[PDB]
Amino acid sequence: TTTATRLTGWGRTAPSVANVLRTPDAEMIVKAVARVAESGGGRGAIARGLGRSYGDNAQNGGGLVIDMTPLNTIHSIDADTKLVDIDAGVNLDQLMKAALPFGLWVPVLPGTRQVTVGGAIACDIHGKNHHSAGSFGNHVRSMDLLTADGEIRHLTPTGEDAELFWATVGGNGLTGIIMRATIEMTPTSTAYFIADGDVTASLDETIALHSDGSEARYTYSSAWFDAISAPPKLGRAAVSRGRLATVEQLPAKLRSEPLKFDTLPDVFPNGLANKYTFGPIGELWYRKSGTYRGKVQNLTQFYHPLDMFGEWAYGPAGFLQYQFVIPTEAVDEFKKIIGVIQASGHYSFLNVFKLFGPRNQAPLSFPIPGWNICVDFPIKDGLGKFVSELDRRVLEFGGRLYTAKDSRTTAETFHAMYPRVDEWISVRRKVDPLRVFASDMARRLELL
Ligand SMILES: Cc1cc2nc3c(=O)[nH]c(=O)nc-3n(C[C@H](O)[C@H](O)[C@H](O)COP(=O)(O)OP(=O)(O)OC[C@H]3O[C@@H](n4cnc5c(N)ncnc54)[C@H](O)[C@@H]3O)c2cc1C
Ligand SMILES: O=C(O)c1nc2ccc(C(F)(F)F)cc2nc1NCc1ccc(C(F)(F)F)cc1
Ligand SMILES: C[C@H](CO)OC[C@@H](C)OC[C@@H](C)O
Repeated sequence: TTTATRLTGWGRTAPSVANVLRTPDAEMIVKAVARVAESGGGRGAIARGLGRSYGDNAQNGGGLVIDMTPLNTIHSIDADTKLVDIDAGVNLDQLMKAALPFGLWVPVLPGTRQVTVGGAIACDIHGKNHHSAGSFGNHVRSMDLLTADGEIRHLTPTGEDAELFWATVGGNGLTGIIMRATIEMTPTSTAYFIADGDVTASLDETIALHSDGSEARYTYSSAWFDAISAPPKLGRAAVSRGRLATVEQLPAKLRSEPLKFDTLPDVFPNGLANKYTFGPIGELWYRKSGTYRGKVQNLTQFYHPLDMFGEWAYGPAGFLQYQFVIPTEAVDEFKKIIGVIQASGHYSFLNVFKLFGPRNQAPLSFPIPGWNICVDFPIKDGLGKFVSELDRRVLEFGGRLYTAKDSRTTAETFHAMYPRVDEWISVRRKVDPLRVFASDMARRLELL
């Protein structure tokens, strides 16, 4: 069914009207692309997954949007080769659940499991294990791409079509529609983590902990940090680090089903704050609560600690998500940018801190080794012009923004942040001379 629909990214801003094709028939999808290609110039087409990108990369005002979520077959899982063969519309939660009984683990998980394989590839997503596992694109062994000429090209990371493979990774759907892919999974003997927790008192402590060599001992690592408090409390963090557990590390209670996968506003409607919360006893409690060694945790506990806070309303509309990475060596610059945020009069509570490891060969891939930050600002007067200033500082400090989080940076800024963009554009124009694939983001960021 083709239907005119008003679409936004997860941020609920920059809405646009598109014809949304929603069909489980792959032949039908090929036809829609064949059609647009024969128009000989229109507003093009773009794939859309579960719409978890905050910005405008999965919409196409006055053009076609192809919803890929019906194409959601897991074709095979093989424990011996560790390979999964899945439709692009398969989501990571579905995949995780299907693969666990084989002793296989999704090699890269984002902070939400409601993302499609196509969206994971097109945004080259990263997770808590980036420093040890790279991003999603690193684990794709092949994918089938529906190109503008209406052909399906079988792409591999090292084969004859390697250039197009690596332009599609992180390509935000602008090389064509990923129909199907083979992913190499991580072997695992349990669905649990062994975790170590640390709590730092300041930005300086947070940085030292990430720079002291301890990161090499954990496959998974991420932190919450304070973005509101004045120094020295600015940049103090709760750090969660771990690795997948082996069967013997589990307590007997859980050894029987090692691979099995199994809130607070309902218990405490008054809130969590008491008379002690912000004084010295509170500080002591938080420090001890966030400090531990060898704690066995399931996925929700280790990986989705946002889940227990239920209704606590800070992620829908009226918030601007901002994510950037600063190269590792630029520690002084990084610290400066954190100070700029604190003094801005814009207050973010939901803050992510993570040290990225080595980048991959995708020219538009977001992650580079360095200090990754997410912040979430309430929309209020002055914010648009302030984040523009942030863009300037991110750029001048060698860093970049993430397309999966952006709806408002300029083409000029984006291009300077991605010095391989011309290289990428040359590939896209080779594979899509007629701009059959197009999106609001493509036009805004001049990637069309
Ligand atoms: C709560 C939350 C937490 C998050 N945490 C993280 C995180 O930790 N790390 C991280 O990297 N990201 C994170 N994200 C961002 C998210 O992982 C990406 O935006 C991801 O691309 C969303 O997948 P999707 O299927 O919803 O794709 P959509 O947002 O629907 O589309 C995103 C892009 O993928 C393209 N696309 C989708 N399907 C296909 C296809 N079949 N072929 C070609 N192109 C396609 C679209 O054209 C678009 O350019 C988070 C998002 C949310 C809401
Ligand atoms: O909501 C999001 O967009 C989000 N983005 C993330 C980007 C990177 C990473 C990284 F890999 F680095 F750990 C994690 C991300 N997590 C996201 N959301 C889940 C989430 C956000 C904030 C918090 C915290 F504030 F710390 F409690 C806890 C969980
Ligand atoms: C951001 C990252 C989740 O991938 O870490 C959150 C952990 C440290 O929880 C922090 C608590 C206090 O909110």
